[PDB]
Amino acid sequence: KIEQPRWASKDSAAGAASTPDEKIVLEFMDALTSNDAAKLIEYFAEDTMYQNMPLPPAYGRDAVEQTLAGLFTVMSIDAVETFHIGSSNGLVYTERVDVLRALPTGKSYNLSILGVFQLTEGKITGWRDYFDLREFEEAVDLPLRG
Amino acid sequence: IEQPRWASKDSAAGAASTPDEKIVLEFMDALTSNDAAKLIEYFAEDTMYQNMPLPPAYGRDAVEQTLAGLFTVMSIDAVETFHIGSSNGLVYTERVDVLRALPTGKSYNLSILGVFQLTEGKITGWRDYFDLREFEEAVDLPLRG
Ligand SMILES: CCCCCCC(N)=O
Ligand SMILES: CCCCCCC(N)=O
Repeated sequence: KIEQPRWASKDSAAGAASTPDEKIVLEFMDALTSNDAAKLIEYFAEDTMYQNMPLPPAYGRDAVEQTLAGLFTVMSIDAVETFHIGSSNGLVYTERVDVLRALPTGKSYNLSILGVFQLTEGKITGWRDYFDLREFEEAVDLPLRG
Repeated sequence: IEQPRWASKDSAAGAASTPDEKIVLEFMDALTSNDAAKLIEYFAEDTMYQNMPLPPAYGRDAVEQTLAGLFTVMSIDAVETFHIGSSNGLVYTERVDVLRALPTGKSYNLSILGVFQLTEGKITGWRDYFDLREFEEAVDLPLRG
């Protein structure tokens, strides 16, 4: 289902959480498959932001929650695999694939993502995922800018 | 390039704190050369490069040929790295690159998160993640061919 890329690191520590903040980010990655905005919002600070970089940002925990609730109305996150995780200066970075299934069409796509997370006292204060939107949209037959 | 609300204003934010980070920031400075021959010197023979919306290039020659093609169609006019970090042999850069499409004269500020793998100071992998369509629409050139 998710295959291992040729460029995957051979350093085990590169694929494992190596700090307390990295551990929380991997727990959050595991939780994504719940498709549950109310569960996921508990990982967030009140003063926070979320952006899927092809689309506009959400600022503040309520906007974040409302975005996730909309997302999970249209798609399921069926699987997440994080190949690489690392961190510096209060930012955690994840190189991953998320398997996304469009609820209106039944079609799925393996989306390659590089994301960044800012944690303050173990809660998410920023989350930005970078990826290409058009290939995903074309694969699952749903225009994801509206 | 103006500063995002979310970008750190810390004096150290996008500054290198390791040898590998230092090499990556030198590489970022070198991108505005638009010079594939200059850039390829940063790479190991066993390497790869991918702009993630498009297919990867494997091996140093393929990487060089990709860069030479890239610089035939666009200029990287500026690069600003907001955040840099690293662990376990990988370096990450959150940046904006200002790209100008030579056929049309139009520019776009492209938001990118990239990852670099280094072995003995040379690049064994470079992957940049971003949205291609928004860029294509802004500069009037179909970037998948
Ligand atoms: C708006 C579509 C983007 C959803 C990607 C969600 C994810 N992180 O897998
Ligand atoms: C296919 C277009 C991608 C070019 C991005 C180059 C860069 N890193 O600024």
